[PDB]
Amino acid sequence: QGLTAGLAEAVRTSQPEHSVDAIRKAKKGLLDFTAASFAGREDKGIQKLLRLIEDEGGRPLVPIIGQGKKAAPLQSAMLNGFIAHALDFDDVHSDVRGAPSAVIVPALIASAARGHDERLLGAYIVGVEVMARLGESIGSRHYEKGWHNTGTLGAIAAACAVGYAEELTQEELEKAIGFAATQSAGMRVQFGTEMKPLHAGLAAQAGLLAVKLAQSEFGGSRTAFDGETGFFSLYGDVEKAQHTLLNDWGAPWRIVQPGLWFKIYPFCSAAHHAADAVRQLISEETISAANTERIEVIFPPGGDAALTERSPKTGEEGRFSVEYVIALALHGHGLTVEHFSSQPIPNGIQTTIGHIQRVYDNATQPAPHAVPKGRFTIVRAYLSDGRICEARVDCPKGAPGNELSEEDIIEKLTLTVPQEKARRIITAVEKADIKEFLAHIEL
Amino acid sequence: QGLTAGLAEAVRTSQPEHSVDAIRKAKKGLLDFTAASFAGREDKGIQKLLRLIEDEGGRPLVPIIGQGKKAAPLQSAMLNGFIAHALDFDDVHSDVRGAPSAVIVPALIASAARGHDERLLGAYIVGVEVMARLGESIGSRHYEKGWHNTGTLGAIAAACAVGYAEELTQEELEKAIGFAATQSAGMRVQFGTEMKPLHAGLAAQAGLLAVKLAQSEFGGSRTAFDGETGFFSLYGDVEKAQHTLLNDWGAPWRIVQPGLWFKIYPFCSAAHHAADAVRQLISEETISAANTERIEVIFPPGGDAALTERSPKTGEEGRFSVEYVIALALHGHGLTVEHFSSQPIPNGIQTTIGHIQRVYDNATQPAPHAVPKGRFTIVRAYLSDGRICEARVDCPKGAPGNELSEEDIIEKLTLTVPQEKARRIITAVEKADIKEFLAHIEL
Repeated sequence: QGLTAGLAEAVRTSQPEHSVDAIRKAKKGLLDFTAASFAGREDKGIQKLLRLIEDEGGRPLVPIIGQGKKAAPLQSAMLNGFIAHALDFDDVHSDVRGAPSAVIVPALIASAARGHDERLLGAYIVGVEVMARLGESIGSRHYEKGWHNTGTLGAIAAACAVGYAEELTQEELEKAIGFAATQSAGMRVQFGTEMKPLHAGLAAQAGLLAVKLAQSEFGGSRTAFDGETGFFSLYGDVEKAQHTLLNDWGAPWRIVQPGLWFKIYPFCSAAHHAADAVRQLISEETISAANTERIEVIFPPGGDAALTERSPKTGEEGRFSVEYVIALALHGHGLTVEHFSSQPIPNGIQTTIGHIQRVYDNATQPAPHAVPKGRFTIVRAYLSDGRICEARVDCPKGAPGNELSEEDIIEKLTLTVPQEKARRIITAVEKADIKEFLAHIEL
Repeated sequence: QGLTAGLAEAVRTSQPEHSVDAIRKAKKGLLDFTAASFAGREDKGIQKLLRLIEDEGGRPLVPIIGQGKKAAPLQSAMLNGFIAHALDFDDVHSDVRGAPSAVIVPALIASAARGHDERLLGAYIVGVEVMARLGESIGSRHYEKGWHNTGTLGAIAAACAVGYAEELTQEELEKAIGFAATQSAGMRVQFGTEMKPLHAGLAAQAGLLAVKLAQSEFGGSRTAFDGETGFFSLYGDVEKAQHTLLNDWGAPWRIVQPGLWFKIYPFCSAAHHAADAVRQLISEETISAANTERIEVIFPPGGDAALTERSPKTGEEGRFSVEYVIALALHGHGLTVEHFSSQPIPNGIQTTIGHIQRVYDNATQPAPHAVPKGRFTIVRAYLSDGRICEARVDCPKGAPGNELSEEDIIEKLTLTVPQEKARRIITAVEKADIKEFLAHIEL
């Protein structure tokens, strides 16, 4: 049995419902995805895309999250993927190195709006399983050469999730895997632009199209993962994939271990340790931009690799700047969506940014529960008369092992909607009333 | 100036309408594209795709070629690309190593149906220019590794063609090139299945979407070709592209030199030399399956690399079998569409296929006008009493240097429609009346 047949069989025969922890995590994931999508409802990229699909037309079958209208299934996957990822507020996963729920859930919403809604939660677990294993199996050179995992691995994962939901046969799933793989694309050159979140929607759409082609009895390869010209030889490390892709499937489910991380801050996950730490310092020591001479932010080597902006000019660039995150808090502002938009960063905050330096500590031992593994951040403030104070975070709030409370979840949802609406959404998800959930997310 | 800006400026400032030869060739390409699309109008894959887009819905704005209906622009590009390529009867180009008009013309038909129809012919010339230069520039490893040029280079070529048609600015076109590159995909593992022709439509669709994103002021990289993680570093040979992509732009246009090849046979171009040669022997020497003991087919080394089926079982597999092509003619059958379908090959022809062998001649010098350069085929037939006869072809009928006559083009067009219908289409194209052309090709 080759890799294509092996993944199709693993997907097809999955029993995610037997895992209480995975079902619980999928319910929390739907809620975080919803809260992230709602929080971006005013993004001006959304209306650009709405005007595009309204010019094309389509049957109003699937809700466009937070936008108060419906569109065709394939269109909704593209729109809802963009909406969920537009703010960098959506979830992350250490194996995926991408935007798992922003790809998978839009595909499943389109599927569930047309039936099989009772299989949505299991399909979500299975979709996360696939995308985590693809991220592990493709090899580190994939991302390093310039491919964007969210796009290149998201289409296959979305196709597998929808393929589970709609109970595709072994043959149909093998073909859909190949229909997704033959569309897989996405370049990291698009980072810093709204094309980066659109990759999530284009992957969801390609994966849904892959399933619809298989259900149409469209012809296709059943072995697209296999051979010298198969997906892993072409895009990654086929020898790694042969050892990792299927090993120990669903035991444990990757949505639980290492687990999805649900963000409390709308910016790069790698800055969340510093954000927690500086808020701790501000609370316990009453430091501020006025009484702080400078800041040192201490990472293990490579811990800040994703934080590519040392001198951001806009809140959007500041999503990837530990300097901006810390200065914003020091100037008394909340670490909230309104401060990470394309608007320019004020001069007062840029001045403070100039007093924040990063340093690297290869001796300090990361905590056994650190997330991601090996990660920490120490924030050290220098005060008047030579005083210093320090705070350290190893497992940020929202990461596995320091998970969001129900109150955190509803607070993320009520950024946009009233408390009673958020309560009704959570109740629908808790009871796995997917039809009611779909009706709620439209506004 | 980087490669992205260089290509965008070359495309944007092109003046193809000043080349009488390129315009004449573009008109002939439209007619061959139409003839190939019409010849495939009964293909069952078309009905699978029609049901798919009918379930999605969309505004009926653009004709589905030969299908008597209209669909939304992005849907029409997907459908019309599949239709044009479904029979392997559509054109080829030595630089592209792919299906140039099956990608470019559907994108332009969707554009022209919504305006700027008066720029379609120049845009077609420009799109062929890009796809040819992409195929020359990407390097030979691209195809060898398993990528399908039609899909991976077609999206960018379609974006540039439509970007020319719709008069995008420098910045809009730089972004559209990147929007297409970040969607570029397509795997040769799909060869032998109807997913292979769908690559042409998905590439056309991706290039049209790229232009519509740019026109919507969607944000994106303006440098997707450039640098260590740019398109050529990621998928090919950036050092080669730096030397070849923009050299001698439009002088002469690639659509003329080396030029598009319009097929007289509905199967792989690499078997056309043998098809011409065996028809010469049947005509001049009256050889037949009955009076030939066996056949030797002589290629230069590598000349038959695309003809991967030595023992085909269906007419579809026989499109890539020099043995079937020769055996079919020897049995007195026309080298026509009806003999290259998925229906099984009769036992009598399979027996003749077993008496046809390929041999390789590294010494014979290909003719200077051979198409592709360096290619020939000799067919040698063995008759009773030790007699032999031989015929050699280097430049098959329909290739540049051995071009189709006016009667040939009419004949290909009337496979499916009356003489009057084909004449109305030819007159519309000769007058560059694209609106009238679009009206006539819907049926």
